[PDB]
Amino acid sequence: RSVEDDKEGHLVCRIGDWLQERYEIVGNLGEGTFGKVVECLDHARGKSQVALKIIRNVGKYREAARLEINVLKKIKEKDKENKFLCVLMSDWFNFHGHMCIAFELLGKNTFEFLKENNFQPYPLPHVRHMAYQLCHALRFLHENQLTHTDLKPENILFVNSEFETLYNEHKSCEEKSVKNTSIRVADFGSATFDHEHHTTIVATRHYRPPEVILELGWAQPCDVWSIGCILFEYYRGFTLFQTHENREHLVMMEKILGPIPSHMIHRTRKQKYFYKGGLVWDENSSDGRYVKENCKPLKSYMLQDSLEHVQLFDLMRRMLEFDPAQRITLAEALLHPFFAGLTPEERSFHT
Ligand SMILES: O=C1N=C(Nc2ccccc2)N=C1Cc1ccc2c(c1)OCO2
Repeated sequence: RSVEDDKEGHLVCRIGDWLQERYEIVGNLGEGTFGKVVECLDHARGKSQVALKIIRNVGKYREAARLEINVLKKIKEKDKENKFLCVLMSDWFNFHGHMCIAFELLGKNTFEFLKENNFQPYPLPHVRHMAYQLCHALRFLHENQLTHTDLKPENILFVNSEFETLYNEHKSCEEKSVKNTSIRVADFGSATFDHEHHTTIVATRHYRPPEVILELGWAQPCDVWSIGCILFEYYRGFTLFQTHENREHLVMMEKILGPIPSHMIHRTRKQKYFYKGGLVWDENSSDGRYVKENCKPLKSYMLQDSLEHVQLFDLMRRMLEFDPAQRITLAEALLHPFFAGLTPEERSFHT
């Protein structure tokens, strides 16, 4: 009957509340800028578990959620079998101006698992299987003229995030290892079809490619850049580009990956970042000092020198190509030698 929302537009709601007259809230799953996610029991479909994304009562976010519902439904029509690992939408509705999307309940997202593991990195076999799945899911989207644009660890969910705790003797610390590394891709609120208007700036800043910063236009290679940043973060446990400002971000890119190719510099209208073909920046700023203290060349972040590690870094570097026309495609990444080390079960998604 009566319903309340806060000045930020979120729905005020506690455990035990019902929505429509079928979803009963039984836990909190997290909250973004979009709204909240809550675990609900579906009293219309067997008292079964759904995750319920409750969107803020704000124009911008309602709109993004209508867009997301159109993507999700188009995806489930293109993939009736669920073979391409996108979260499965079971229902949607409008609850007093809050768009609500019901999803099949999954475990922790890959960021939260990492955070609860004190940011100890995923083991390489896990990184490999997660990479394979992301590549598979996104390659599917890509070939259906879709680009996600907001890939990041929080938008990647474990199907089941149950773990075992081992004791690591090198690190003199306990360590959690997820029992099943099957994942799903979430959050299509920013997903853009080839034929739709492309906003100048997309992606969360840390996962944002240089073509976006340099306003060179973007398309599917944007997601491949994001994936490379994500694999790094899974493998080291910290963010590759821990940045909050464009100039600083470009400096990190150069320091981690080498010079921005001169042809992208010629093409950009953001010439304020350059002078005589070189990036311009204040080395004495807190931003400058931070990047000089902390950003080193990609290869130096490698933890082990064995082949499987060498190959991950070859893959990552091909995903972090500056030029989006030369950046590896996901179709091509799926053929990369790094993936030879998957088990047959992993390769066939029987996990
Ligand atoms: O589309 C989304 N965007 C999400 N963002 C998010 C959700 C919780 C914390 C931080 C970010 N979550 C979903 C969907 C989702 C779908 C199934 C789930 C779930 C979340 O939590 C566990 O089950």
